[PDB]
Amino acid sequence: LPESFDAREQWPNCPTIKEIRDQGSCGSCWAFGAVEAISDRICIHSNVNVEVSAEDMLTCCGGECGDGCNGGFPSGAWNFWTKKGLVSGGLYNSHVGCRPYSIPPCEHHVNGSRPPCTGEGDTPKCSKTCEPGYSPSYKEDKHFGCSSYSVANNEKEIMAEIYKNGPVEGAFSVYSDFLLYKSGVYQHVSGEIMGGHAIRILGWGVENGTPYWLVGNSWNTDWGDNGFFKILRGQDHCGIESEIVAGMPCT
Ligand SMILES: *[C@]1(C(=O)N[C@H](C(=O)O)[C@@H](C)CC)O[C@@H]1C(=O)OCC
Repeated sequence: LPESFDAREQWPNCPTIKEIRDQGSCGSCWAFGAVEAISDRICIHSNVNVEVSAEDMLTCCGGECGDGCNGGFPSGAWNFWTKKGLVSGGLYNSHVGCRPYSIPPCEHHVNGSRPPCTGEGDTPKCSKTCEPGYSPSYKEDKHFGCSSYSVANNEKEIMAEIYKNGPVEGAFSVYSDFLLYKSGVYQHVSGEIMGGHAIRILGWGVENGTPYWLVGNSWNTDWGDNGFFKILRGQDHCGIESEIVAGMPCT
């Protein structure tokens, strides 16, 4: 395995890999980490480009994935992709795809032109229909995964998985000092626990002698490093290597 790897550079024909979304005022990170990596993998293993609907995952999976805007289970999300499939759907107000995200973007622990994010947000309804004007039908727009698995808490195995199959979904414990991240390799030193947070791991590298994971957050582009961040790799820091999940799309 190489010393560094950036899925964005390795798969130039898959622009979703470079995208950063906004989960809005809803605890749907579990769904976002999933549909983002799934979008990347559909492109990587089908060379078609599809903006997988965070809305479809968030609203229609149900108990198998947890509790919607109240938090969920990453592995459960990939299971939904293999069982019921996922339709397309872009950003809020984009009118792209079958079911675009219905929760407005907001400012995540930063100042900006958007309204500040609020912790309170309700899970939208599971509507098995597409926006007006879009074709095909909801049922016909479903993209299925043909496998859903969990990668071991093993740095090398995680790197190998990304290297061969593309970005994966992961999760780590968020402490308040992470909220103000701007650059460099994040290492937890202070702050109260904020809870678990699912994200998308798309690579790795070494900065100033510190090994790290290249991660895409779902708090828009004005948070962190253009929406991305780097976190210590190899020590299961904040549990970053303890909940890796992925899967492969059907042919
Ligand atoms: C992940 C989530 O969306 N968390 C919030 C966010 O704004 O990103 C806060 C609470 C984290 C600082 O409740 C979601 C989940 O499914 O967590 C378990 C992985």
